[PDB]
Amino acid sequence: DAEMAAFGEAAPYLRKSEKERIEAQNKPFDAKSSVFVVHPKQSFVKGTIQSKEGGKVTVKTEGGETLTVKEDQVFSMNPPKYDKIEDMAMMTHLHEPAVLYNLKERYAAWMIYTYSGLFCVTVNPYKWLPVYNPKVVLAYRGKKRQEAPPHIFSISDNAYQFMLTDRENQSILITGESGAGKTVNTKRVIQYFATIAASGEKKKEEQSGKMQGTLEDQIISANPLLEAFGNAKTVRNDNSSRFGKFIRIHFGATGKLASADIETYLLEKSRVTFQLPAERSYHIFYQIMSNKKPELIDMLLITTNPYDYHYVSEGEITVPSIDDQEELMATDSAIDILGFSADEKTAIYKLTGAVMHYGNLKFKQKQREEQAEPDGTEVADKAAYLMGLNSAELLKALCYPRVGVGNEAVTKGETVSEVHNSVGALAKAVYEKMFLWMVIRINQQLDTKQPRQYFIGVLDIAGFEIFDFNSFEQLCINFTNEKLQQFFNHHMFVLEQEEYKKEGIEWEFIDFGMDLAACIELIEKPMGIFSILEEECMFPKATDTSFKNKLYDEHLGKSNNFQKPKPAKGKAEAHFSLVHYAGTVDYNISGWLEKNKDPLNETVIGLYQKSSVKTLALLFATYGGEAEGGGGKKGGKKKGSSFQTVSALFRENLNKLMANLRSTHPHFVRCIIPNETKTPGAMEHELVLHQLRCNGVLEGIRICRKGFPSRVLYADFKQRYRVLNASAIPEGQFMDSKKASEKLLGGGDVDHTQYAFGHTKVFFKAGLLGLLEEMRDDKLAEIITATQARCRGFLMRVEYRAMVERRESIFCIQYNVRSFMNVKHWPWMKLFFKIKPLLK
Repeated sequence: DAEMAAFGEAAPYLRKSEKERIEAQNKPFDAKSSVFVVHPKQSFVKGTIQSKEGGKVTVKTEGGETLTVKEDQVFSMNPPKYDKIEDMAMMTHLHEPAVLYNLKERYAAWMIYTYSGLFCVTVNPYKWLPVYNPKVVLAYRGKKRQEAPPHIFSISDNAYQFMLTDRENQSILITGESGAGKTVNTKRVIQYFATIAASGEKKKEEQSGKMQGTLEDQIISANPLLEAFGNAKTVRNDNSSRFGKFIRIHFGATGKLASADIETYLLEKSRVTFQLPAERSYHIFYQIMSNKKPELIDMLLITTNPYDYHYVSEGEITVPSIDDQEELMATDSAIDILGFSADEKTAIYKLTGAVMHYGNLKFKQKQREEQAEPDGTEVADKAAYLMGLNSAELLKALCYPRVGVGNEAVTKGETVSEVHNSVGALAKAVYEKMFLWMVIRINQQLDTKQPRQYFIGVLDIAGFEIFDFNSFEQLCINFTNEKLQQFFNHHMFVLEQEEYKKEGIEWEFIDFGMDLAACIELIEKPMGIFSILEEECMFPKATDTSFKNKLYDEHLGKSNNFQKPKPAKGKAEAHFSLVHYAGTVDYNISGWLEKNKDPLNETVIGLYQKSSVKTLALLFATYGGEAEGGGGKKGGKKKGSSFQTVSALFRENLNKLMANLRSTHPHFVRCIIPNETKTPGAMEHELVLHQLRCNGVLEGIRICRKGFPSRVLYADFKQRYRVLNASAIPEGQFMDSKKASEKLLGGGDVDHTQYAFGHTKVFFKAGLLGLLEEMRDDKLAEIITATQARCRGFLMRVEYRAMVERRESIFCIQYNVRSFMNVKHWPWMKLFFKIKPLLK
């Protein structure tokens, strides 16, 4: 309360009033009866234990329901002291339910940031909050996470701190499902950096501030370009990230901004050509056809009605929450700031329209032949011109692909179906490349000469998602995540072990990563999936089926993580399941071989390679330089620098990454999505539960509980408990951030067993907190019983003062009555009586 001011307005969403707290922690609780329990419809609901069937349990509900469930379908419930705990990992009850429940409660209260160990859980508000508030930004500035409530800037600042304090590079790993809202965070983190450590001095003035011509802006401006090209309306989000990314913010020596570095991973090439019914393609398209810059429409030779471009109107065209017109400029302007040449800025556009046109390219069967022949030179003409090509040459290459089988170049004829498909392949190919280029070009501007001493990497990618249908793309992502996870499990193992070393506890344990090495080797190692995948790609006459068998003959029965599918449930077909940390994933191998080969009509590429549109020409260069290497039929593309695998890079890139991640001090952020239905203050259970498993959150709790569940960070320990032996615990905490907590525990009639210290934190049992209380319980009997007595004593002590006072007033009353009883019958007195009145 006193503290909170900085936020003030945000406060309510960060922390609760000091009595709201108090009114919550200090309330009646019946441990032995209060519990969490399994539940057929709702995941886990709370209840009170009624009876006990010797190994069955009957419980009441909170809604009113009675169920008799197993002994282990029943889970304890944390004392009220742990209501809306900033760090669930401090709880003395490391369960599945308690975690779900904590998140949930502090959300219904509008607190989106709750920590779960090292993580920084984040829940989609689905509404607006004063959190990103320009006041907060400062507030979180220079504060350990124990000096402030759960928030992302905490993570983000600490990184910075740590950056300069330890002289190590840092990282932030943001991860969640499609609708979790990571971009948003990522972006928000980024602003944070830019703000708190900028100072271009000259660039700071209110004169076209943030326009092209400064980075802090470039840095920023970056996003809105990428977003136009790599973002789209998903059925979950309205601006979903259809690719992954890694930015390196290169801080200087002083500590002020110096450089940036983007890298893109796994772009959703398919959107370019397809789209689900409730979705839509990349924005750009819709941006452009919006008509805010009419020249563009005529320049590209298109219309404003998307239904003229099959490729981009298979799903939806308009989204209410998006103003395509505004963005177009945003985009536009960003390009400029980004330093692109008008020409390039022209290529981009012109090139983005060609692609639309391609999808309009039509063909027909030559008569009496099964060959494809152009169905007109209306569109080709446009595509051709827009790309700096020749209509004819183009349609030929497309129709009569001139190949090179043997030591020559053999002209091959294609079918209608073959063309339509090849076209689509280029459309996608071109878009991609371009996108890649843009990134590079961005990076290029984001390159300064100033020295760099450290960087802070911000990684944004998807998390392990399980679908009834898992294809190639899923493997690639899952694999990424299963790696990332191990990356953590280790950091934690390293980390943990420091405490027990700092404190002096005697705990031995094996790396937690190790548990996952099994799965990883199976994928990335030599006779593993990828290899078998990338070898077969060399066999001119291999089949998905072929590949499949090779997969089995070699891994089946011999490998544990390897399994043959469970074809039924919500799944669509059979091929192979894997046993990832998050669970079993059923993978379908169909298209892999192809997808992995990235087959492109080289004749056409030829044309690109010699376009009048330099940029287009450029994008293709690297294909043109490896052809030397795969001159004759069969063989190896790599000889000339051409990719041999769809997967060959992914790995290379994923390695270059995980390596960059190592020379880093990992900082974790887990983004969460409350309800599919888009409702603030709500949460489907099992939906959040899922995420938690695949997040790493539930695995961090596990590793924590091995053991000594709740683990308190030292400052977080000082503040909250100094008050217990106030003098001696405060001194300890202040005198040595760690040594303090040590010193503190000096007092209390508590089990000096139940805990254990170490380099970054204390370890504590539960049934520990349970132990604590008990001691406490006895200590009040003392306190009370004694306080009762005095009272009791004192109580009667006042009775004597009254008894005594009364002493005479009674007598007076006593005797006085007696008189009368005697008198009232006496003549003389009756006389006086009748007579007493006549007097005066």
